[PDB]
Amino acid sequence: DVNTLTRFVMEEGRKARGTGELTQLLNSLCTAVKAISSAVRKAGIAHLYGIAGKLDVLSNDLVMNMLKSSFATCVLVSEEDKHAIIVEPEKRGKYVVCFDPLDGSSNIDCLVSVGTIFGIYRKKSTDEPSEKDALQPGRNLVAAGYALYGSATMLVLAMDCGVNCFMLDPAIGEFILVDKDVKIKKKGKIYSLNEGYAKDFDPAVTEYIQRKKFPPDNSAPYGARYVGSMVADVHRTLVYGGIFLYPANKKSPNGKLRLLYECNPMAYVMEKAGGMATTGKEAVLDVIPTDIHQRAPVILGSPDDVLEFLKVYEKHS
Amino acid sequence: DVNTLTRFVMEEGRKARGTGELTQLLNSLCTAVKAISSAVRKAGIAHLYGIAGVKKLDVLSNDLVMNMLKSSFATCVLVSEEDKHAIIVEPEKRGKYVVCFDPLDGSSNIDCLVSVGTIFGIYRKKSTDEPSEKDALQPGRNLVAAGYALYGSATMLVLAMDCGVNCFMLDPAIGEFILVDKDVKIKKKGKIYSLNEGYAKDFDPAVTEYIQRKKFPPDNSAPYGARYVGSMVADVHRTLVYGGIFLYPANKKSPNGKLRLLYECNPMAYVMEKAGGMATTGKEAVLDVIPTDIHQRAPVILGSPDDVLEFLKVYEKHS
Amino acid sequence: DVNTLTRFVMEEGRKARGTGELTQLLNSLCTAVKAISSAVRKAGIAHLYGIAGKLDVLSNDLVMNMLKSSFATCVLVSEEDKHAIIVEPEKRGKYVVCFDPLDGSSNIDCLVSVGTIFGIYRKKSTDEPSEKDALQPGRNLVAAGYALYGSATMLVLAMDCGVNCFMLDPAIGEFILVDKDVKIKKKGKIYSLNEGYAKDFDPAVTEYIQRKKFPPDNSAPYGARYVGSMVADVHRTLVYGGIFLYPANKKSPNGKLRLLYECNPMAYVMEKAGGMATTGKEAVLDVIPTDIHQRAPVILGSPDDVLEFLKVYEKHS
Amino acid sequence: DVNTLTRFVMEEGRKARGTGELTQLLNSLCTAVKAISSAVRKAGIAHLYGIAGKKLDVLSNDLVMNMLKSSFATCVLVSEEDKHAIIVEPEKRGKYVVCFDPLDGSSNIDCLVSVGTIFGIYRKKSTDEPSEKDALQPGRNLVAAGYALYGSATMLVLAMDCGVNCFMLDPAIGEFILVDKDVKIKKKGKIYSLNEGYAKDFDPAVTEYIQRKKFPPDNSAPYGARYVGSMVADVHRTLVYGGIFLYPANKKSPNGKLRLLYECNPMAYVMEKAGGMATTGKEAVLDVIPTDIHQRAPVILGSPDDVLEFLKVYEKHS
Ligand SMILES: O=C(Nc1ncc(Br)s1)NS(=O)(=O)c1ccc(-c2ccon2)s1
Ligand SMILES: O=C(Nc1ncc(Br)s1)NS(=O)(=O)c1ccc(-c2ccon2)s1
Ligand SMILES: O=C(Nc1ncc(Br)s1)NS(=O)(=O)c1ccc(-c2ccon2)s1
Ligand SMILES: O=C(Nc1ncc(Br)s1)NS(=O)(=O)c1ccc(-c2ccon2)s1
Repeated sequence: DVNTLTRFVMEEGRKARGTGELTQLLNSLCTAVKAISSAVRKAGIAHLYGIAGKLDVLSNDLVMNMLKSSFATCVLVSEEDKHAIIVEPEKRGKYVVCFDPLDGSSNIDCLVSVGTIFGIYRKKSTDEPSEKDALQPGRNLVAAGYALYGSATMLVLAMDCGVNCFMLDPAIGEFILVDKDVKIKKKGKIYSLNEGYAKDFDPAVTEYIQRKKFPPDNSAPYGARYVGSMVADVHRTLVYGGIFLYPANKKSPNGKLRLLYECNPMAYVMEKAGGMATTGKEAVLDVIPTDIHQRAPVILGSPDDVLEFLKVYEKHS
Repeated sequence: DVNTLTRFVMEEGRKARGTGELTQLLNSLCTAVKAISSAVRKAGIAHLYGIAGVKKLDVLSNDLVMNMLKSSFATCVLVSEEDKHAIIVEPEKRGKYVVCFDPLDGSSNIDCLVSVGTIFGIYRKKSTDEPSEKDALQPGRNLVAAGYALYGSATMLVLAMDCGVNCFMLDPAIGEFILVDKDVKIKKKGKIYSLNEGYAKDFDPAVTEYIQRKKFPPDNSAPYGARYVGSMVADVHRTLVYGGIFLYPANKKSPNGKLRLLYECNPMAYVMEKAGGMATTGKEAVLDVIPTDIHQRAPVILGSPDDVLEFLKVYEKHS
Repeated sequence: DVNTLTRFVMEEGRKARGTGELTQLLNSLCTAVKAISSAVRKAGIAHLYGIAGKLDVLSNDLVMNMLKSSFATCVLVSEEDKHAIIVEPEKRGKYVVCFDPLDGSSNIDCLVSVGTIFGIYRKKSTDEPSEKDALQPGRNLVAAGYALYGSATMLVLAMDCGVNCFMLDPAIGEFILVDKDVKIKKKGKIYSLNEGYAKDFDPAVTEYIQRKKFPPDNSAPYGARYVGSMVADVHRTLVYGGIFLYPANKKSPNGKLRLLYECNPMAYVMEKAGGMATTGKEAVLDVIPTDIHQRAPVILGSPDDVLEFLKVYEKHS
Repeated sequence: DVNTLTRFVMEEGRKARGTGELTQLLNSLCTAVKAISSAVRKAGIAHLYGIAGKKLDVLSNDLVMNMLKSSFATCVLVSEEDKHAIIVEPEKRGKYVVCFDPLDGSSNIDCLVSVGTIFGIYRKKSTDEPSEKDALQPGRNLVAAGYALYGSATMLVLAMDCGVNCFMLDPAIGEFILVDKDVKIKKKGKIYSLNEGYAKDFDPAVTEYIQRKKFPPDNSAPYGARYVGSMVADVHRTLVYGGIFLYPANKKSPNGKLRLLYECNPMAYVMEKAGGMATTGKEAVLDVIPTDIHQRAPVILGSPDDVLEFLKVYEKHS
């Protein structure tokens, strides 16, 4: 039987006897995602070029405005905004959302895949909402996932019930459930990182990559793929298995990717799908943040691959 | 003044006072590309999943391109990645052009929603013989027009002709390709290199050395960034827009490369050269290779001219 | 604040503290409506005409399948089906839906406006579900309305809270709330019926229409509009006021339109908008049906107009 | 074999060995129609209602005006929306004159009634500097005419010397697909279409003609009645199903109500190319010689047997 994102979430929500607030939040976010997809695919671009005589900004505005008007949120953290946005009292609900509204858009000029990343926390205190309510470890996530605007648009949603993938059908503007309760391959054959920084790699990363090209057990060398857009590389990792790395380098000693709205949501999806996500020293989801924009190293993907990296890492202490 | 692909092509065609056959071919191709784009973006996928109670995209894309080109009355020989032999257009529909195309390049990994694309190269039939597979065995130098549609974050058609390279964005709201970048030229030198480094164990020594220079520059310059989507159209388009170098080179296990000369390497080589870039096998310009088999493979290193020249110096150093 | 059909319904649902089942039904119906709209606008018709080398049945299948899979329905009555459809046990919910999946489609060759009409009842007995569960007077309606596939696609939804109109934005597949709590004009200036059959008119219809064209006082004659598609004519009546008639005559003593999925839903929309809908003898919503396909006369619209018709009607009684 | 509007027109153009200018005009017009369709169907209306925190008839006029200007195929443009003829600037001037109604019927678009775009295309006949007078040609001089109907689906009906062809807009690919070729209207229909609200003002010929449709003297079946009130919708039904459409003069409209240049003439041309008829009562619509670009005309059009029967009634009343 066919299923849609809205109906699936309503069915899980009624099952759990929740109040509906998370459903209202996720439905609003889905509306924003469909609007981002439409603009990213350049619907209406003829009007900008004069037929009748910004994208990261628009995407941020869509997510902010839909989440605010959902009555489900109180604190909103975005890659685009220096400080947390505090929802005004009349529109406040109980959830905190950290999101990247158009990840990868710095290279959208070459039509690279881009995406929207989000993580949802429940506000724990009766204190007035503030930026500090977003300073939770990824372990506290109630839901996370991403929309990938690739060759097609897909929303990947991870909750306690598992990871589910929904294809946007542009003919009807509906997210169709196409992959249920997805689990990542135990071990893959693709590794994904920017080898342009080889001169800056930690010795553990250098050794691990060497194992991928010259395997010690005489297995076949891994293929390499690096789109340079996190959502595209991570989604490929989920679908085909393998490993994605953005480790520390000379320009980024704490990594480059952002803990709150890049690393934690992807770590949560990976773990809910039976994969792993590590900084090298600990699970991404266990890092306790002190800055809503702080960076974190991330190595994620199939469990055997991440475990193999951790073995190399531990060898170098 | 706003411009669309159709209007751009009709105006160039009236300027050149051609008969309209190439315009008819290109318009038919654009219609196929719009239909491929619609399917790649999964319009109607709800019906496959039972909303009311089927082909793979690469098969459907081949059918779309084949049928629109046959019915254009502009073509006589059609070479597709999908078909072992050239398709000969039936007599009542024959025009003067030969088209080699890859209808959905990169589709092997479309399960992960990677960018995919359509690549095409257009020749004029040279012989007065009955049309045959031999009419497709022309060097890339003979191309009349070539380019690609990239189904990425948006859909773009890049079209190269004698007048240069022009980029048209598909507006899905109205099904028109809007001219957005005119007479584009590639950067003289870039800062990105693009190849599958997972197979480093098999690299030719010149490739190994060149990549080492990009990561560990001898002149204290900044190391290049690396990008490899693994879908030729996505990687080549990034090379065009940002500059830099793309490599799918020969090695000991693959002395002729992996990519296909007629409908992958030649069209991209032609786009690159019309944009002021370069495209080499290592031994010669891709566009100068004279094919003997419509599916033969060719190595390709292409992109910003300084980057390709630097690669060629390393290649020559290793003989 | 922007509002969508889904958000509007969930909000009314949490206000009313319902279980969510009616929201699940309405979300499912909206998905079917978007899919009908897409097919009605001929998305994909190029494939039927050979680019790569029924509509009423499809519309019925979309509504049937989306409602069955909603888990909110137990008995489904459609203009397209001779008998009531009984939902299989594992998918049964508490609601009964009567619908016309593509009203007006008999003339769709000329691209006339078409529409989907629906009325939703609560199943009243604990008996095994059967056709009798749909034999409720329109007074028992929980929700009713229609989708108009006209120059744009609009969903008009009537419930206890009133009548609200939602415009389908095809770029994102969301029904946008554009007219809230709408009320019909007290008196209009348009009459709508097929005057070609004047020779069969009941004498009261003949006189009433004659008064619209040749007013006895010095008022302006009414304009005439008759699309011949019920959803188009009723929606114009709602928007501009006036009167719509498909009355009884000697050859058709029960009228021609169908009570369960044409007359009752429109009568309910009209009454919730402050309009009226009569058979001539009684309110449409008070007719107790004995046949799921039974016909009913209907005269509906602005109350002053319907009351004036009833004055002429009794005069010939 | 599948066929599209662009491909059909290029093929007819190469057959006739024209210069391509009319094709350039028609392709530009079709681009405008697709953009009007997108806006009429309310794509993007969520942004207008604040999802991120022109009137349709004005936008439609701007789309057609701008695409026709930039086509280099036109010199004088007459629109329902513009008091005076628009003169194309010298560097963009081509040889054709276009009269159009960019969004016919939009006064009631509040009720989502079908709306449409109507157009008629002339060759500029005079060598004078382009002016409003270049649009004052009788409909007989039309080179091409037709309409887009934004109804349950979007359809473009194009009439030329080769006949009338109907193209369905496939929104999935933004392409007009040829679905009805060389269309001909039924010799006689069973539907009449007019606003009977003006019955008190009808001239005796119309009153009698309508009486014949309801109470046939030969005891045949009465005609059904349909009146959307949007000309493109009513005329297209007449083309597809046959029958007759009337908008005669009345007291509010003593010279008729519909506009000669960009409503009556294009529809009259489509009807005649489809084997139908279009009369003012006194003469063929296409034979009226206009003096004012916004002048009105009575019109009775449709199946030839139906219009001929009307004209017989008209003659009887002198
Ligand atoms: O939505 C509701 N209740 C409702 N009542 C009526 C309607 Br209709 S939906 N509750 S909820 O908290 O928002 C929620 C949504 C999803 C949840 C989930 C997913 C996996 O595990 N739990 S929990
Ligand atoms: O299209 C025509 N003639 C026409 N007549 C009327 C119309 Br309308 S189009 N000829 S052509 O050969 O097909 C051609 C198309 C594009 C060309 C080109 C691009 C760059 O440099 N030359 S040449
Ligand atoms: O939807 C719910 N409950 C929910 N809880 C959480 C979420 Br999220 S939805 N209940 S309901 O019965 O389906 C219903 C829907 C609309 C209703 C209505 C409209 C006007 O007057 N009443 S009543
Ligand atoms: O388009 C051309 N020539 C071309 N050459 C190459 C290309 Br490609 S198009 N000429 S034309 O005048 O514009 C014209 C268009 C349609 C016409 C017609 C329809 C019915 O009867 N005549 S005549």
